[PDB]
Amino acid sequence: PFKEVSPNSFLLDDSHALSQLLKKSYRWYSPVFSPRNVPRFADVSSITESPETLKAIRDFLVQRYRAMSPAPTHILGFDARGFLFGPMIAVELEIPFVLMRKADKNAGLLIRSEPYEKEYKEAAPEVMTIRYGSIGKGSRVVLIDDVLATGGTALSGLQLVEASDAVVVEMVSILSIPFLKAAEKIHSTANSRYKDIKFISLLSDDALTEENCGDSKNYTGPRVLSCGDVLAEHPH
Amino acid sequence: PFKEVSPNSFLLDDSHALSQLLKKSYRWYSPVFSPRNVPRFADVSSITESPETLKAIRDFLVQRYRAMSPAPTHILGFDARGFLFGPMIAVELEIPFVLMRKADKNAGLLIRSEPYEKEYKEAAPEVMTIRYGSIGKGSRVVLIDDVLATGGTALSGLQLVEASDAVVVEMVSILSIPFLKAAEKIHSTANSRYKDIKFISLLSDDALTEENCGDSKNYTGPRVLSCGDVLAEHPH
Ligand SMILES: Nc1ncnc2c1ncn2[C@@H]1O[C@H](COP(=O)(O)O)[C@@H](O)[C@H]1O
Ligand SMILES: Nc1ncnc2c1ncn2[C@@H]1O[C@H](COP(=O)(O)O)[C@@H](O)[C@H]1O
Ligand SMILES: [Mg+2]
Ligand SMILES: [Mg+2]
Repeated sequence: PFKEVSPNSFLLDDSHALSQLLKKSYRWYSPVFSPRNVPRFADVSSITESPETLKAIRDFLVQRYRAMSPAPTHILGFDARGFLFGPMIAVELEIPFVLMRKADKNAGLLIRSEPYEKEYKEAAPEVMTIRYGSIGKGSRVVLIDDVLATGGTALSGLQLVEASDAVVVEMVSILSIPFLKAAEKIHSTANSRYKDIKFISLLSDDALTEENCGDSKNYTGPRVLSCGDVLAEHPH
Repeated sequence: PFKEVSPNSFLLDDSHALSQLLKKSYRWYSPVFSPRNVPRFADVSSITESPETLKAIRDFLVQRYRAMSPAPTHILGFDARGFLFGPMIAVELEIPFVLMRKADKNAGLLIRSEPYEKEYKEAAPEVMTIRYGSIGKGSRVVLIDDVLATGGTALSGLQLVEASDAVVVEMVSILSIPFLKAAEKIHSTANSRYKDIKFISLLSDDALTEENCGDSKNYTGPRVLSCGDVLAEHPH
């Protein structure tokens, strides 16, 4: 079950089969082996390429929401890694899966989020959107993405569900980076207006060790190879 | 069943329940109501927000590959709309779901595609990637995305599977735009080297009429509204 690690922020107990499987399957990469500049980039492919792990996530979340009452009415996944988990849950629960994307990616009349100023060190916040009317008054929305880091995207989700006159069931993430204090910051910002927002995570990045490092050991070549160069490595 | 509309290009017969449902659920948008400059932008949300339609797609493709022999070993979905359909099929078939994305989005050692020169009128081609070793020698990969238009992305998929010493089972798309002749062009380019590549589509855009137009009738406001402006339209 989920244990409260901090106010309205829950983590699956590490004895659960799902937590074990995620700990076993997850692979992280350092800067020279990833597309982002963070110490450890958690690769979502290490999860989607794992049939046993993907099904365990689907089974668990589907059982969670089917047992939930009042039951959720919508699943809102974040572009693009949230798209990998949302649909398989929504197809089982038989409720709509809504897409949160930048305006230049979404169709129809849209509603845009209002991110906070970037607190130095750059890292400009993303303005996200959902189609106007995709989520109606009285809807109970489950927000989903792969990794909860600073919480900037989660906040965009909250604002959009709020603006739609709907309520957030909870923000769910496969992995959370508790060091960046997303739940805490979101829970106290703007005079605790989002204090009631529940955050659930299936695994903490603190559970990831060097054993989860996907970096190529003793490698000195480039990170990216063309098709032609790879084709030359084998008979064809 | 699938009917051959042209060499190695199949379309689901329009009497099938799935084809009917897609025809009923699909919504398209003109430029002032979409993020792209094409006459009719097929909104994938009109499908994902439709529980009945999403499940029908999942059921059909899952039954197709379970009855297939030799059975597929991998599903390669295109960033980001291919991510919406691939995982729910892969979780059922119990095979890995690999991600095709730009290098600045993928982790690990990557293999990049080699797109052709843009044939005037601009529209610069995208260099796509998959992690080196995500698909091995002897793999049988199903490529998937929502809309098959010019085929530039599909070709990136073919090149990557080819470079990995694996074979393409088929390129599957929810919707195809037969006017842009993707299957034809891919089938004859480079001395018909991709002539054997099968293309399957669940619906042709020719089946979409004005009844599928999602444009707001007699609307004159902006396409995008902020959260604050929408919040002001209702008591809170
Ligand atoms: N260490 C990380 N590994 C993988 N993805 C990350 C990492 N840190 C941030 N991201 C992601 O970037 C998105 C934005 O994070 P956030 O700062 O919580 O808005 C998240 O959904 C994750 O996909
Ligand atoms: N009319 C359209 N509606 C929606 N998406 C489109 C349309 N035309 C092209 N696209 C997309 O842009 C991607 C690239 O198309 P392609 O030209 O086939 O490489 C496709 O996967 C579709 O998602
Ligand atoms: Mg995100
Ligand atoms: Mg694409």
